[PDB]
Amino acid sequence: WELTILHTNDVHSRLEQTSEDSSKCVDASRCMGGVARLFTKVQQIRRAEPNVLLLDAGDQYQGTIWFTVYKGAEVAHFMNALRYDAMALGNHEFDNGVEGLIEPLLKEAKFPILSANIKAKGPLASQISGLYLPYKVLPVGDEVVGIVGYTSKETPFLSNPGTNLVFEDEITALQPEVDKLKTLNVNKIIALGHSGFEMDKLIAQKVRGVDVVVGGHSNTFLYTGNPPSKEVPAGKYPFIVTSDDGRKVPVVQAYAFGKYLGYLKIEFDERGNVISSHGNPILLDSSIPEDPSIKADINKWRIKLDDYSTQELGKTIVYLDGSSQSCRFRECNMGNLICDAMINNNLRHTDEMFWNHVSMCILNGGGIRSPIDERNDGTITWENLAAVLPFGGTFDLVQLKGSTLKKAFEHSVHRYGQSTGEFLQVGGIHVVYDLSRKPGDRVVKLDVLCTSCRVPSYDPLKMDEVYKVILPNFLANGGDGFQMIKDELLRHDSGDQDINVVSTYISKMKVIYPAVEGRIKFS
Amino acid sequence: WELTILHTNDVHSRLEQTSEDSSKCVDASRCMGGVARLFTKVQQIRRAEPNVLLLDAGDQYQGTIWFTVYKGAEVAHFMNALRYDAMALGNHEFDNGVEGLIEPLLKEAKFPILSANIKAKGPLASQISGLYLPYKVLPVGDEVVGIVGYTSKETPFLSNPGTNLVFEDEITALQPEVDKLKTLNVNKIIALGHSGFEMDKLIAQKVRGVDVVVGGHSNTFLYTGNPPSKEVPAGKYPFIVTSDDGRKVPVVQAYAFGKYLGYLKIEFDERGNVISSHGNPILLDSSIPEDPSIKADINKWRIKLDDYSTQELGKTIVYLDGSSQSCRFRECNMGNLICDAMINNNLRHTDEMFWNHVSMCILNGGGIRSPIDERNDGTITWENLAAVLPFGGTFDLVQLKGSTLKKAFEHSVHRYGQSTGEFLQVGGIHVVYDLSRKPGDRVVKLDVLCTSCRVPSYDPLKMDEVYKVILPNFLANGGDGFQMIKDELLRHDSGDQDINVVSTYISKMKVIYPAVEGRIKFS
Ligand SMILES: CCCCSc1nc2c(N)ncnc2n1[C@@H]1O[C@H](COP(=O)(O)O)[C@@H](O)[C@H]1O
Ligand SMILES: CCCCSc1nc2c(N)ncnc2n1[C@@H]1O[C@H](COP(=O)(O)O)[C@@H](O)[C@H]1O
Ligand SMILES: [Ca+2]
Ligand SMILES: [Ca+2]
Ligand SMILES: [Zn+2]
Ligand SMILES: [Zn+2]
Ligand SMILES: [Zn+2]
Ligand SMILES: [Zn+2]
Repeated sequence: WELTILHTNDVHSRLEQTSEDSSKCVDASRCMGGVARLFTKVQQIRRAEPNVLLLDAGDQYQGTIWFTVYKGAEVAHFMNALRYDAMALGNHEFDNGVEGLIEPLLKEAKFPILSANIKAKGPLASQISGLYLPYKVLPVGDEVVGIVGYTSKETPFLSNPGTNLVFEDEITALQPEVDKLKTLNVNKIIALGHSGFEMDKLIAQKVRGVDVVVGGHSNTFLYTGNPPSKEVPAGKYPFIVTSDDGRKVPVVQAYAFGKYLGYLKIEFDERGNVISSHGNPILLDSSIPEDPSIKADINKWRIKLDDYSTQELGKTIVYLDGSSQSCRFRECNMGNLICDAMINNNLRHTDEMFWNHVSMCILNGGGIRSPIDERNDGTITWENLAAVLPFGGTFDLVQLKGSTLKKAFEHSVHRYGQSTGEFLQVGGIHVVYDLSRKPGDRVVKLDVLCTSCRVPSYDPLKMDEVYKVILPNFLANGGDGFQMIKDELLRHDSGDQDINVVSTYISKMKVIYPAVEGRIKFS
Repeated sequence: WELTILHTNDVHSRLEQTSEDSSKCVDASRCMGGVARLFTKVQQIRRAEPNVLLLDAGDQYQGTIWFTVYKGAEVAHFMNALRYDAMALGNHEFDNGVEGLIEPLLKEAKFPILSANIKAKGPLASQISGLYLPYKVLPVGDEVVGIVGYTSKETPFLSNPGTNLVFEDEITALQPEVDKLKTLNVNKIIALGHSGFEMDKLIAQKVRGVDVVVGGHSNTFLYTGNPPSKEVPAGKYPFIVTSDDGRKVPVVQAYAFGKYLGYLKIEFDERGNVISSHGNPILLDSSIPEDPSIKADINKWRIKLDDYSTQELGKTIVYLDGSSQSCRFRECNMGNLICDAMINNNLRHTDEMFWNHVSMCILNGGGIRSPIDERNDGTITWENLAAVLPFGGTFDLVQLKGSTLKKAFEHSVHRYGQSTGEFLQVGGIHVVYDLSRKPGDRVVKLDVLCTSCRVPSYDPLKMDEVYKVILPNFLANGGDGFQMIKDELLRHDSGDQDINVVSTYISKMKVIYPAVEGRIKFS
């Protein structure tokens, strides 16, 4: 019995086709992804193959103005139009709190939404009961397939789920549900979830009875053969795990941003054992036409985005100096504003051990692409912010040793004076440079804002300590020559869209007035 | 023909009786003021004297939780109960914008509200037309008296009137209105207004046809004889100005906070010339009973204040360190929070020459009387803030030369180490002390945030420059040994209530996390 699994993950609000690097589409003949093109390919496959499941492994929420304006209603609408068969909850599905999940998505989706390791308490438990499920048994052809969901246990540190949800260890929560399905004579089991490739491999190894793992979160690209685009595979597709019980369990993921459709064919025997599997993600490039009806619907929904983009978000009473002559040479108030917004976006529910889990931010000055002039009655719109931050990136959370962060600050000024983009703007960090010293030895003081303290204050950076830092995805991936960040980081989770982080902060503050205050000094 | 003028000014929300120093009443047998006691005295005088006008010279708004909760409705209600005959607009009547004046007060008062030098434009001009007036002609006995109002031209820098009101020079606006009254055969003219004693004397000298000036704003105490309490007279009551035309024009004011009722008897001839005048403010002490009916009404209205005082204003995720061991010895995050709130409260509509008119704050650490613990789910209530700031003061705007501010910072540490209250918390100021130097020579660096700049940044304090600084009224009056501030300041305007400044900021921010960030350092 042959099953075709089509799967997406970490689509992150890329409803419209994108450029090759998942930023805004500019040259249509070279654009990729989007839901209209996905529809064409899914429909084609469903014409030809009898036993098809279309699955999403989470993180449809967050990533473009679509999510800012429609807040998940676009996810329900377009996933319903595609006829997804099931979705697992990702961390970003909690970005607008549990109510921002229930109302736009759980109540509107025409497919089951799954997570076995999220447990509710208090009145919420009654309010949400049955709106997401630990698993669903789905009819496929003349057979049935069980799908058991899971969501990163780190979600409370990455999103805004509130204090009435408990995120249990994935393997601990999954095993009893898989065991239950076995007792109900469901012998074909897919684990669909949102914890990252490393956890996916552990689930494949340790959760007895799982036949295939369909994952997400880590934006992992897997491929068998020559890759079709610029993404570099982390492993073959599928990635085969040898389980504790000796079975071969395929693990799949399909990058992010709707650029690829995962495609896995599995051959099962009559007892539900995987005999073999093979496939590859399908690049959704311009050789696949956008479905005209979906495209027309997208264009209709875009009108409200255009309208929103020119509305006042808030006001500034200061010039927002995002000039290169400032931001590539010294502390600039636009950089301070953006870092302050990054930290504010990452205020998460703490225990008593930390005032907040993260206090620190770095931002390459070359990422700041425009000033904003305060003389238009102080108004700031989304369009103004999109001129400052035009790359379509995210502000991500990483863990870095102090030694790595010192190397990054040396890199920031190693060729100072040439208006290069690597000069760092900061938050929660006070740095002093002495440019008369040799490159590599110019950082003479580096103090950081504590997190494990009830009163935030600055102390010297410690070379062995691990620090949480918010920074652009561009830097987390080693852009601007920051190879030490890519190579030495100890954890990396994708964050919110850059423009939206700043827009939310401005709207919360209403009137902003960022100063240059001595975060960066020169001896 | 004899007229008795009863007058109040700068009552500032002191609806309930107060202590001798106008803070919260503690020992009832020694408390003073309040509207119930005022009612008793006004009613008594009106039984005995045939020709009485009860006038208010502005600034009923702002000063206690009464204003925070009732937003001016309490002013209309209790002034109506007293049967005020007229009121001039003060600067604080604009604290909640023009709409916060129109709705609670202008539309509800049963007496004319006056200002001849405020001109409206745009749609506001039609919306407000006739709701305040330049003057009113009032029948008194068998005669008539004209009352012409005025309001500080500095109101745009002191309050929130918006950009559709123009505050004209007082003398320029008053003269044509007084001239008009003369043509209507109104020969007895009172100028009632809110610009300060110095401007009141200029109006008396220069506005031809004004017979008596009843003022406010400067909290000026005038008295003929031995003073009855602790206020020190600035001059006799009335203060006699010799006008340009040779007439003797009495000028009166009655301190602030409802502690005194001004009382002036004027003898007019048949042509409306003042033959003589005499009087004195009446101390509203415990020898005058509180009117039982007004007192019972006050007690009924107080219930909603009690309820409000325990409601959550916002949250903190950090411990708010208002301990003396911190705030009298080093930078403390409670001090930073309070100074940040002070600056935020003083954001006013600027021209293009300044991002804001004021950027700088000082706060004596001895004025910070409690920490606030973040472990009660982060909640902050008014009652918590009242423990931090229990003195009933205001955060005022002053102009100080840099040399004066340097002397103040030397005073801040002149006997450092004894846990004395004069140690300064700051905003918009970065100070470095070297305590090994002699007292008086311990300030080694003092940088301040610019105002006449589009991008706020820090520069050295200049000894000759004049700076605007927000600070407690206690310091503006020379408390804590800061005699240089009292003696050398170049301007002083009373600001908003201390607790309300902080409560408004917390409610705007929703979640606060003030840090210790290097505003104060020691070599
Ligand atoms: C191969 C792709 C590189 C594209 S560059 C670029 N991508 C991004 C991005 N995705 N997120 C943030 N900053 C970026 N920048 C910044 O742009 C500067 C160059 O700009 P310029 O030519 O004006 O000097 C660089 O030094 C960087 O700091
Ligand atoms: C004659 C009236 C003085 C009353 S004192 C006082 N009034 C106020 C006030 N009205 N606004 C602010 N701070 C005040 N303090 C501060 O209180 C400290 C003494 O407190 P302590 O006895 O705990 O050392 C002083 O060093 C001051 O900084
Ligand atoms: Ca099986
Ligand atoms: Ca006259
Ligand atoms: Zn994601
Ligand atoms: Zn994720
Ligand atoms: Zn006043
Ligand atoms: Zn005033």
